[PDB]
Amino acid sequence: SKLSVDPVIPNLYRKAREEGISTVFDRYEAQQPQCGFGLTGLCCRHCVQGPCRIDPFGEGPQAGICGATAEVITARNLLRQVTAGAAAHVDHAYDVLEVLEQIAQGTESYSIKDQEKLKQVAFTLGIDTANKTEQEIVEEMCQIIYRDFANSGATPMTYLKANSPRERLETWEKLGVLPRNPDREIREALHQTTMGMDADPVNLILKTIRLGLVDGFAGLKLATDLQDIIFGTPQPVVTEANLGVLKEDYVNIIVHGHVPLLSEKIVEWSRKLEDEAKKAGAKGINLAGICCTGNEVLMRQGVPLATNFLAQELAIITGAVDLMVVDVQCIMPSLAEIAACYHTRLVTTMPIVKIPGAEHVPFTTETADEASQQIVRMAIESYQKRNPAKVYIPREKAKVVAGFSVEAIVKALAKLNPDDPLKPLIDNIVSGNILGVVATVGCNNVKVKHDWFHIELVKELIKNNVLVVTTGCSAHALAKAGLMDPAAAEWAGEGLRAVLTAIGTANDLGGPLPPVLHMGSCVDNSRIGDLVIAVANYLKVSPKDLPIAASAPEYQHEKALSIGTWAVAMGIMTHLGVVPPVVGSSKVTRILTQDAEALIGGKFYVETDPYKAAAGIIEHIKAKRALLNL
Amino acid sequence: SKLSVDPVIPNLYRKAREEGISTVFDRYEAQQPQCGFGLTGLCCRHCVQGPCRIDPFGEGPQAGICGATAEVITARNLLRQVTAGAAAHVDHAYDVLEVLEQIAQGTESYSIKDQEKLKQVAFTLGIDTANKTEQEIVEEMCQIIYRDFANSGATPMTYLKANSPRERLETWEKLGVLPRNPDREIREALHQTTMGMDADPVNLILKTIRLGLVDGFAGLKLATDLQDIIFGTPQPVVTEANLGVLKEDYVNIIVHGHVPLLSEKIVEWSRKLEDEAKKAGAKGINLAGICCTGNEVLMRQGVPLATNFLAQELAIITGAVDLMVVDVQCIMPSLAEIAACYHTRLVTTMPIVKIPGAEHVPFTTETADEASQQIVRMAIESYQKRNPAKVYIPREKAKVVAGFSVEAIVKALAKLNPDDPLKPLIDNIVSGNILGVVATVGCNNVKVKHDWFHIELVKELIKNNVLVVTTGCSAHALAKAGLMDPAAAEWAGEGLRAVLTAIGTANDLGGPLPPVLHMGSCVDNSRIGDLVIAVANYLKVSPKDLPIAASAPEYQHEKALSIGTWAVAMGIMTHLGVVPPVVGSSKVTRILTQDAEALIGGKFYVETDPYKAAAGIIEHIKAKRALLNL
Ligand code: SF4
Ligand code: SF4
Ligand code: SF4
Repeated sequence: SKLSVDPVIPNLYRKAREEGISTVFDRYEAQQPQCGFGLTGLCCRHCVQGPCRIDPFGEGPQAGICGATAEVITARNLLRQVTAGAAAHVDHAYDVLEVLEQIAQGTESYSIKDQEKLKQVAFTLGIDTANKTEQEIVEEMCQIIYRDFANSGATPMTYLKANSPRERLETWEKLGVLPRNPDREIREALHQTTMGMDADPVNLILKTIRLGLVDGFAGLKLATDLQDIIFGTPQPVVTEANLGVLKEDYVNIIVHGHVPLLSEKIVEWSRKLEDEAKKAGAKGINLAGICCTGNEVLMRQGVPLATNFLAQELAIITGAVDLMVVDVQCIMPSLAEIAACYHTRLVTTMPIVKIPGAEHVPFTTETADEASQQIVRMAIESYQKRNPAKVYIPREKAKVVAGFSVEAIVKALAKLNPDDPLKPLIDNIVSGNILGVVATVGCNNVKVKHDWFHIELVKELIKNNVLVVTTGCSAHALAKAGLMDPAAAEWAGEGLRAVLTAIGTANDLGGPLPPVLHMGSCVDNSRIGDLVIAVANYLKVSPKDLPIAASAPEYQHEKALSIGTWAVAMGIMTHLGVVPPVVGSSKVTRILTQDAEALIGGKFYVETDPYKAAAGIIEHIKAKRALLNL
Repeated sequence: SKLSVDPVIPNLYRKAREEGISTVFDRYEAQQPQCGFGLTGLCCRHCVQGPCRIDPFGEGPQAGICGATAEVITARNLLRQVTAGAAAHVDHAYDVLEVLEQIAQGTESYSIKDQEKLKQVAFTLGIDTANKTEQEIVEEMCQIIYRDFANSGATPMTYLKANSPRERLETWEKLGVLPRNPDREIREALHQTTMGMDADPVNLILKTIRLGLVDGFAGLKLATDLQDIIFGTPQPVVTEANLGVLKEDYVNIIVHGHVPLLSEKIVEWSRKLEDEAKKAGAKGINLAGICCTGNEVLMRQGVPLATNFLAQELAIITGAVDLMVVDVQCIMPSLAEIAACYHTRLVTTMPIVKIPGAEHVPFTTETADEASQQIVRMAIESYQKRNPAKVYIPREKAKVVAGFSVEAIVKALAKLNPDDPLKPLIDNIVSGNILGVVATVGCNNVKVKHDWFHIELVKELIKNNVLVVTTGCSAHALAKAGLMDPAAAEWAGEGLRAVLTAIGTANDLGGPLPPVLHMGSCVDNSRIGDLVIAVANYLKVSPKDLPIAASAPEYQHEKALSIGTWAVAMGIMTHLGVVPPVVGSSKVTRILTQDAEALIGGKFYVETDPYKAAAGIIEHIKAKRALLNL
């Protein structure tokens, strides 16, 4: 029970140990104690003269072989890892961009499922949609976006300019952190982190901010916009979470990864090939999602969430996973060893991600339907070899109400006020019924008790009338904890509980809205950004003035560093539950946590205790409230 | 003595030690012993769950926290670092591309100084040279190149396809390693190295090969082409090397870095402002070059080479360096603390490379002349403040003949055979007078006795009648040792000495050709590639079959890893004199040293001893000679 607060973990972990299967919790214990030079950021291997390390306490070397000090080594490493997290989101968004162009060229595998989103995004990009066919609007949209990936001049990329408020554009301009072309910025910054380059810690951090902007607008914002257009804007849905949503009677297919280009097709063809599953001796095809692609088909298709990042291995330990299909990012390579001990088939689909011991099924837009059919047909084959003596499906599962895109939030608020939908939300923030709103994002990290920080932070926040929106694996944690159940409004403060109830009864939902609003996947952090921009514009202020905060309680991936930097660049104080590899430098840590506030509005807040973090986040919100004369 | 074979280092080191200035040799001593996990490549920090380390002897954990094994950790790290080195050369070649585009738009800072190179490259790119103007050709050339940085399709790079033999194009197509877009391949590969991505070591190395092809054709080849066009193809020159080229009576300005867009303008405006130095009480303005940018002004302006990478700090220790101007790459940040102890002014010029303590003069195309005029004037100001009591200029220097571009080599060969200029070189290879030709490239590395590996490897090679071409800091080492002196032919084998004499007097040089051919900077390693391609086509054969080999005796930068991967991609066995962070995994090391030969023809060869490496590189050529039956 010391591993996690998720109730299903101990039994599934003990079941894995009895079978001699290595889990993420065992490999961490085997690494402790971890290297102190790497944890603090005082180790450098950016050239083959290294490794070089720096003694923070003044006895060993105070510079690398090239002469890099702690302020250089730490800041240079932060820029390279933020650049890498940005490259992940950009390459993700770029993948969806290819399908949008393939829709413009007339493909039958995908289509424009949300023309309302198309007209709205096209209007944001400056496209005049009058007298234009849908195919001409998609054609012109792809041309504008590709020009960002081809821009060779000093012009800021269009997808940033069209989606950012004016005050942010002026602040980023006077700091010189505006990105011009996402691919070019990734190449320039990666060049800037090679040996014998930038030795200015401020100039490096100023470039780290620019790649956070690349990540937020060429990665998060672009992906969410195009994914809503192609697959539909999420609207409120009811379903369940945690590994109890697996069914022994059904064929169990788990989708894992990030890009819904694969998981939407698996959901489509799981429904159409369900007769073949019954002919094999099963009630149907049960679908569950792990990580962000699980959040995608949760927000659009109501597919229940299996589990988050740290417990992806234990999903197969249930013995009921017949197939797990996978694309990119956050896929533990250990799943091949774990699926080898079972009938479970692990399937990889992307050319840049292969796992020895996993069947590779090439998935392209041309072959999306036939590759999807083969994958679930492999799962129907795999269901019949299942060993019932090795299945253990936990009883724990929680009710979740998700699908809260900005479009869905406005529609729910329009029941109270049709002309000014944000006004009921803003008036209650002003009155004090809602102290502030906090975005809890990020992954799981074995250094933190699994889901423990996510849940403990949010419970302390909603108790103080602090609305919580969430994405990614932080959303999985709050989902399995029952905090997206409408019944959880009892755990929120009376001011917040009244507002949640008022919105719920005005939508004829019977009960109140849950205290935690699920706003989608990691890329759907752009929705959160779009929301606080809309709130700030309503109040005639900047997001740096809003009584808000962001938090990554258990982050692990380089994508979280980029997102955190993006939120900092957006003017939002960003809390970090895990110690970043930067604390070895006094200057860099002071810049990222104090100097950044006067520079750009936001700052990082490092706090490993959930209760200390919650108290600090609430004090930051009250400070913003006091400056707003509330 | 123990530190270096460069004769000027010990006295300059003791002079720095006397003054209390820590050098690169000092900081390397303070790091010993270095972490065994990083040295072997068995340490990962690609996520904030780390650092994860694996025992090289295989005792403790053998998988990372995410489950990544030693094969995944080393190969994933190798791809990220090769991708990092590819972004350095691509960003270099991209800066020269912007200048070429400005010439098409009518700038007065630069122009086409070698119209014949321009017309030869235009023909290679498919441009019909005749009956169109120079501005037309430049504009047509720029659009073809920017298309490569904008290609969203599966079509290979135009710059790779136009400069590759058909066998390499066919071999790379089967391996799926053809690059499409240099900027996109960096983003996609950097994405492929984040956590939870590719777990296939072979698939990761196949992408490393692709990023080597990005580095060679979108970085090395593109830079060398457009720099010859803008500044002139190098032709044979006579000059000097080593730190004896600093003169106490002159204003000594050292250019340091890699991009000749700055050093060419400094050379231009150091001559035009010569009178202001004489008015300041000086004999004139003496220019010397450190690292690759010194090689650039060496090949085109005859500027002497001051020193290479490891001894860049000791140049300021001579007390005569009045100003050191710097752009990008391989710049030790310790230079600011060392210049702070002198009148020397360190000057940074590029926005991605600033160094606290060094003055910053922003260098752009439209302000190239103005910024250059300002910079040498700063040196004239600093000269008048030079302390003569702390000046110690070594007397050692060497006679250097360089400028051996592919164009310069063939016309020196055209004197011996005007109709078929390459015939004398080919016939002496098939006869045995030249056993083969070997390229020595790369930087310095404090892990190796300074220049000891470079010189020792070349002495035995030319002794065995192996012609040697070199670039980068390997060229600096051989230049200071007098191996580019015509007298050094005496050290070459008796069979190889004859062809050197038959080329010198045939060009009315009198002195025999040096056994070492300086072919330029590290981007000028494409010249070596252009020569190998020409030689292989003359023999109707693939470069993997030529009696050739490459060597990085003392590499350190990630740019050398990229170039080494490009050489291996060119079918050339690449020797490595420094242990790469890869040996911790036997499977990955065996793929790079053995399995790669069957796939692509080339392979890496790790050998820390110069005599065993020489014997091994020599033992590799006769085997290739036997396969040709010579
Ligand atoms: S860049 Fe400097 S600190 Fe980093 S590994 Fe190389 S020598 Fe060491
Ligand atoms: S972080 Fe650095 S010092 Fe620590 S194990 Fe890794 S290579 Fe060694
Ligand atoms: S990627 Fe895997 S091996 Fe690397 S630090 Fe993260 S958990 Fe460890």
